[PDB]
Formats: sequence, structure tokens, C-alpha cells
Amino acid sequence: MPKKTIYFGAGWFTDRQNKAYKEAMEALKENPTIDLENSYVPLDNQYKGIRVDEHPEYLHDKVWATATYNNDLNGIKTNDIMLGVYIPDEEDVGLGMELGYALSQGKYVLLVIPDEDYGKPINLMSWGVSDNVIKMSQLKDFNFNKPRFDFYEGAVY
Amino acid sequence: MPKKTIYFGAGWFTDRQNKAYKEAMEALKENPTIDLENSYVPLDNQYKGIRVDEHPEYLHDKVWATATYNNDLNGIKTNDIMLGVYIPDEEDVGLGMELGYALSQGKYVLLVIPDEDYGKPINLMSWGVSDNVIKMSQLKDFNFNKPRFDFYEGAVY
Amino acid sequence: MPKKTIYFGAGWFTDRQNKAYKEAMEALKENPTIDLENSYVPLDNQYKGIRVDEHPEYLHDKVWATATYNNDLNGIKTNDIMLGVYIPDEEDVGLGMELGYALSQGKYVLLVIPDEDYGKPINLMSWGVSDNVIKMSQLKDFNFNKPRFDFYEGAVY
Amino acid sequence: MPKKTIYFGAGWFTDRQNKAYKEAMEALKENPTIDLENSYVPLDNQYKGIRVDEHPEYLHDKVWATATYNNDLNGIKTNDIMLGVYIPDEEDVGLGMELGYALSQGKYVLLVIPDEDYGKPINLMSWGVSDNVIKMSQLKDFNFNKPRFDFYEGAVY
Amino acid sequence: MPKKTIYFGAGWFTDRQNKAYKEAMEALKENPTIDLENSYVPLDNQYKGIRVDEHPEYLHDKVWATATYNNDLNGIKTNDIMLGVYIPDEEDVGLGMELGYALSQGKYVLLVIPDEDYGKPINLMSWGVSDNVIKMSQLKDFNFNKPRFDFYEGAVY
Amino acid sequence: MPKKTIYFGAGWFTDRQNKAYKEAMEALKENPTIDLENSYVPLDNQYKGIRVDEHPEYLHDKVWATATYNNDLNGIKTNDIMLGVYIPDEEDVGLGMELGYALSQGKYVLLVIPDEDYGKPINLMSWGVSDNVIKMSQLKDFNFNKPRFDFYEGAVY
Ligand SMILES: Nc1ccnc(=O)[nH]1
Ligand SMILES: Nc1ccnc(=O)[nH]1
Ligand SMILES: Nc1ccnc(=O)[nH]1
Repeated sequence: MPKKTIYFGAGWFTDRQNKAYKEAMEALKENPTIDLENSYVPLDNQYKGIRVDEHPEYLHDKVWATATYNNDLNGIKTNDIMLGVYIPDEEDVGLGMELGYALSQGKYVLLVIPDEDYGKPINLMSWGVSDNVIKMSQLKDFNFNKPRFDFYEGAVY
Repeated sequence: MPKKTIYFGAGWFTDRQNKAYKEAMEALKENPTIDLENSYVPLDNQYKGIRVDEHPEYLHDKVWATATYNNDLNGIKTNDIMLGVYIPDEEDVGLGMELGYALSQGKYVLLVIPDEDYGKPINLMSWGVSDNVIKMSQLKDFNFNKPRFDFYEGAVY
Repeated sequence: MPKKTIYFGAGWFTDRQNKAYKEAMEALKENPTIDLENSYVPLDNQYKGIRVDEHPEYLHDKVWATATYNNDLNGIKTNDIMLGVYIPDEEDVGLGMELGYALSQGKYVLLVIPDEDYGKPINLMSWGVSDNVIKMSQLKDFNFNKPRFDFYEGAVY
Repeated sequence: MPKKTIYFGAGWFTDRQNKAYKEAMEALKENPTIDLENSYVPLDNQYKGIRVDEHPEYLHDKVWATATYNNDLNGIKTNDIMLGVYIPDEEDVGLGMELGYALSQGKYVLLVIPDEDYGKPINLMSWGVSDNVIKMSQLKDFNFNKPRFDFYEGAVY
Repeated sequence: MPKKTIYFGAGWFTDRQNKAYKEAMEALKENPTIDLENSYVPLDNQYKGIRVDEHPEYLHDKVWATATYNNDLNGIKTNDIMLGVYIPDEEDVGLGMELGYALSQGKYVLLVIPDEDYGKPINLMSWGVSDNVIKMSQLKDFNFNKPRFDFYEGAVY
Repeated sequence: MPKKTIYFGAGWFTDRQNKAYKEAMEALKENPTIDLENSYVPLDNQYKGIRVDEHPEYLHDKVWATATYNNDLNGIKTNDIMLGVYIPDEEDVGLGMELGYALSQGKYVLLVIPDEDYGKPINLMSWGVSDNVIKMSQLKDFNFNKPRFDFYEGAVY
């Protein structure tokens, strides 16, 4: 079985983001086409091991910002697939940027929306950058070796 | 004396977006290094003239969405400079994507934040994609012929 | 008032190619948004002046081929706009490649089809690379300062 | 043994194209450096499973065209190697475009020409985009783990 | 009549660098196809005005280095043409990098070698990145509106 | 254990370059995250098997130069990781270019400096293109499956 690596594109700044984050991670553990061990998870790759939520002194540190921004870009570019955990009511400017960068690096761009939200309107530009969008409950079985383009079954705004 | 064109990256949903929109447009009218006539303004480039406010059925039409998404991308890629009107309290996933695309297309990426908001925290990836971020009040006089790299004087989360 | 440069993507082998070539060139002479003097016209940029019709031995010379191929690429990349004179009954693998390169270099990609042929089926990938496809008769007046995305009004196989 | 995936660049619109198509597919089955199971074959990845030759109603459907064009681009970008089954007397504008896109995505670009045709002149731009070109009868043994640049043993036009 | 901007890729450490620097600058002043005012000259764009000769402590500051590196990249990407003042006996790893970046950004890449040095061996990769290499004495009159591909008349190691 | 391939970026034109070359190669033999067999080593991939140091007749051969330049680019683009064996006192314009090309191809860019030299100032642009820089003695154990961004522990100039 060939396995692909991913970049774990996900916000961690609301309750629904954190729920979706936890679910997507569990799905990837169970997906046999994914090497999660060798995938890039931003939250474990922040500069110096520090997160600005737990250490607000780094809010103005430009070294921390430079290194953590660069590590994320590096995580996208050196992994096979771009994953975006996407909350339609709570869309993330950071993830938006990362989607655009992933496009520029020739990565498959897959959005995953919580089942409770799948079908709701999403930003036109998210719709467009995406190669495909699926429900959280499809993530454990998604075949990352044969990724295809498909349209969201949903509206844009 | 030489003038550059821009893509007008700006939301139009909320009150603060519309205020900033109006201000940024006024600033560009007054900036002698900008050819606004030949710049790309999304709101004046709605596909086939269809107005989605008066016909929201087109938000489920894949052709409408494809052409609108493509027009935006096209507007970024065929103009000199990427302008992002950025509201820190109302950060936009669509703008985020556009910023990343502009980076990939080799464009100068300039964010403009309302003076009332300049200093407030912005997403790390917005900070990083940007080549520079300035206050609305500096847009009138920004020299687009000699665009330089600088850091936001502000917080980043 | 501002003028853009183009790469003149057009075959010169067949009768229909040469007719379309002559027409497109005439249209560009008359278009006020085009600087034709500073555009790249392959046929006037033959390497070292060597004329391959009168010296076909150079078709086996790797240096001749390297420089000619590179000049074409260079002409696309250093000009504003990619123009493809496209004959639906005589589709050209070389033009196809040039279109893809122009896409990769962030250029507006405009196809022009003779009015007698506009509507006839074109290759799916030609349809897709293109930002727009127009009739020869619209080239005279095309505004290259405000190039927009649109779909071919025609069939695609 | 490491294996690479490919995009199966090949026309299917003439008798010689179909012959070459069949031969190249058989060669890939036998090549131990290729994972054919996880490779992208356009003809099995058309939108909705439908081919326009067998269902000409889709000749004007822009949804079908959008999705099938996008899936092909996605197939090139997410696979390791670009393969072009190339008939020198019957060159394909679609494949031409795909070669250019593959170049932009940093893929090895390999042309395969039927033995009966190998040596015949090929389009200059095909010659140039290519990293290498081989005979159909070399395809079963080509080592895709160690792909190198070489010149066609043949003319251009 | 139309003028193009450049990035002034040139070292300033050695005597030969400084001689060539002075000469190339003089040539560009006299070239009517160049807008030197709006070109990017590193030495006039030192970050925050800090002069590293008088304050070498900033060579250990990561913020200084980040901004300076980014300014250079920005200067290449937002100008029309990449100019590399190249000394064959004193080849520069930094210039090498800048050349590669300019290639990636779709810029014409022109090397200029002092006439006393034109013909001397240059690195294979310098030879290859370049679209053209000329003598200092030809810079005054180089037509930057019609930049063409050609080979160095000289040795390459 | 997943393995990655590399491009062996290294000069071979001084005694210290050759020492570092030999050491880096030995380190890669011992690194279990590297497939060295399928990696690209320039010195074994020169056109026709010939090196210009041992056959100076090829110093003016443009065919040799074209093919060997193109093979190196191909070696960077088809391998997972860009390695630069870097001597701070003896920096290489060729490697500089290759670093820039590797950046454009989305590759992890890793510099390796002899332990005797690690800490010495390096060119600003080398510092910036790099994703990370390590000592020769770290190379045998570097985990290429989880490559991260880090700052050089050293100065620039
Ligand atoms: N604090 C952060 C914001 C966005 N992305 C990150 O990786 N970290
Ligand atoms: N009908 C088609 C033409 C070209 N390419 C395809 O994948 N399909
Ligand atoms: N002679 C050479 C110089 C640079 N790079 C190479 O691969 N070969």
C-alpha cells in the first residue's frame, strides 16, 4: 500500500474549529493511504515549540513569526497533499492563504467540512482553489493515492 | 510619471468593509502612481452583468462560479500589484486565497488597514504573504513604482 | 493610451494559417492598445538570420534548435500577452505547448479564430488554457488593458 | 523497488493513436518501476464517466468541460512523471498543452514514439519541452527512478 | 520610447566589482530603454538606512537579514529585467541565487561582463540561467524592449 | 522506513570542496532516510559521461553545455530534496543558481557545512534560500522525512 503525507491545514481558535481538528486527526489515524507520522502538523511545528496563545510575549517577536511562517510554507511544499479542515461559518484567513500557496506548489487541495456543516455555502475562492471537498466522515476512507477533481455539492457566496 | 495597475482586493459585506472600501478607492483616485481606470475592480466586473444580490439562484450555478472565480484570478495575474484592504476584526478567507495566488504570480502584495485598526493582531499567514502593510492614510501617497518590503507595526497571532 | 506587447503565436505552413496570420497582423496594426513594434514575432526573429527553408540542414543542428526554442520561450515570457492564432481544422502541437508555457508564466492567454471557423470544435485543453477566445474580426478593437475571462461560444471535443 | 506514477498523455482520435495507446499501456503493465494502478489515465477520468465521442450532447456542456479539464491538470500535478504518447505525423494540440503544464509543474517529460515512427521530425516545441524521447519498445524497461535528459535522435521542423 | 526597469545585480566588495559596478551604472544612465530612477539598486535600499559597514553587529540580527534578503527578492520580482554584473574571476554565490530566482519569476536574465574579461570561462549554471551575456560596452545601447536569447561567446567550465 | 532522494549540490574545484564532497557522500551512504542509489549526482550525469576538467575540448561545445545544464535542472526537479555542500570561504556561483532553482521547484533546501567551518559567515542570499543548515557530522542522521525550517547558527555577510 502506497501512503501519502499531508499538511494539516486547520484553525484552532474556536470550539467548532477544535472539534473538527480533533475529528480530522482521528480520521487520518485510521486512513491506510496516509502516513501521519511523517505529515506536518503546524501546532507541533511552531518556532521554539511555543504557541502564541500560551505565550503572548511572542505576539511582537518577528523572529518567531518569520520562522513559524517559513516552517508552515515548508510543511506545505514538502508534503504530498494539502488538507484544509474548513468550517463554513468560521472561515480562516490563514488557511485561505495556505490553500493559495498549496495551489502554487502543485498540491492536491482537499477541504474537509464537518458532516453537520457539509452542504452550507462556502467562499467562492475556497470553492475554486479546492480540487475537491468531502465530509469529515469520508476522511478515514479517502483514497489519497487516486485523488480526483470534483465540485462541492453546495453553494458558494 | 509611470503608473501601475492593481487588483482591488476588498470585501463588501459588512459596514467596516464598505467604509474601508470607499476610503481605499478614494485614496487610489488621488495616487499619481496608479492607473485606476485600467485596474481590476471585482464589483464592476460581475460576470455577464448578473447581479447576485438580485438573483441568488446563480450561487448554485457552477458556470457562474467558474467564470467569476476565473475573472478574479485573471484580474490579479494581469495587473501589476495586489492590494488587500484588510480588516483585522473581519478577516476574509477569500482575500487570504487571493493573497496566496498573488504571491505565486510574482506580484507585490500590499495590505492596507484602516488607521483606526492599524496595530491590531493579524493572522500570521497574512503577515507573511504580505510584502508590506500600511495604513489607509498612507495609500494616497504610496509610491507604487518603488514598492519596498517592510514589516507590520502591529501584533500577529 | 497605455499599450501592451504580445507574442504572435501563429503557424505559417498551410494556406489557412497564412490567411489568418495576415489578418491577425493587420488587426494588431489597427489596435490602439497594442505596441506591435516591441512585440515578439517569431518569423522576424529567426536565429542568426538563418532561413530554414533555404537551409534545411539546420533542422538536425541541436544548437540552432536550442536557440530557436529558447527565443520563442523568451518572447512569450518577456511580453505582456499571449496571442494564439488558432485554426480548428489545423490544430498545432507547438502552439499548444506555447499556450501551456504562457499559462505558467502568468500571461493572459487569448485565442483568435477566423470568423469563418468560429464555433467549430476545439480541443478541450485549448479551451481550458485559454482565458478567452474571440473572432478575428474582434481583434482590431480588443482592449488589451482590460482583458477579461470568458468561454468560447463553440464546441469542444 | 521504488515505483513512480504517471499521467498517460495520449490521443485517442485516430487509428495510429489508438494503436500506440494500446502498446504504451501494455509496456507500462510490464515496467517494474511504474505503479500503473495509481497512475492517471484521462479516458477513465472524464467527468461523470462520460466521453464526448460516445455522448455528443456534452460538446457544449461547460460543466463537463470545466471538470474534465481540471481533473487532467490535477492528474498531471499529483503524479510523478508526464508521459506523452506521440505520433509525429499526427501531433495533438491537447498533448502539447499538457506537456507545457507538466513543465510548469516540474515533472519529467518523456515522449514515446512508435518504433515505426521513431526518428521522424517532430515539432520544435515538443523537442524542447521534452526531457527525453524514446521508442515504444524501450518503454517496458525504462528506469523511471533515474530519469535523465537526452536529445531526440531525430530532426525537428 | 518605452522604458523598462531593472534589478542591479552587482557585488561591491572587490576592486574589479566596484569598477564594473561604476561602469554598468554609467551605461544604464545613457541607455534610453531603461528607467533607472524606478529600478532597484540594492546599495540605495539598505534596510532602515542601517549601514552594515559602520554597524557589523546587524550581521547577527535575524530581522535585519530577513528584511534585507526579502527586499532584494522583492526588487527582482517587481522589476522588468534581471541584470547581473558578472566578474569571471570573482564569481558570486549570492548573484547566482538571484539569477535563479529571477528565472523562476519569469524575468529576462542578462549578464554583463567587463570587456577586459569577456571570453573568460564562466560557470555552466551561469551560462544556462542567462538568457544572454554581453560586454559592458554593449550595455549603453542594449534594446531592453526587444531582449533576445543568445549564447555567450566564451568558455564555460 | 520511507526514503527520500536528493540532488547532490557540491563543487569539485578545490581541495576543501573535494574533501567535503567525499564526507557528504559517506554520510548519505549511512543515512537510512536517503535512497542514494536513486539520487542524482552531477559528476556521474555530465553529458556523454565526460567532464570538462578531463576533456577541455568541451569548453566551447554548446551541445555538451546544453545537455549537462538541462540534466542538472532535471536532477533537481525530479528528486525530493536539494542538498548543498557549502564551503563558506569558497562559495560556488553554480550551487547558488541551483539553490534558487530548487526554491522555485518547491524543494527542501539543506546546506551542509564542514564541522571545521560551521558557524562562519555565509552569503545573505544563501542564508535566505536555505530552509536549514547543518554540520557535516549531522548529515548521516538527518531525518529527511520530517524536514523543518531553522535559522543558521552563524552570521551572514
Ligand atoms: N499562530 C499561528 C497562526 C497561523 N498559523 C500558524 O502556524 N500559527
Ligand atoms: N475529450 C477530451 C479531450 C482532451 N482531453 C481529455 O481528457 N478529454
Ligand atoms: N562542469 C560543470 C559545472 C557545473 N555543474 C556541472 O554539472 N558541471
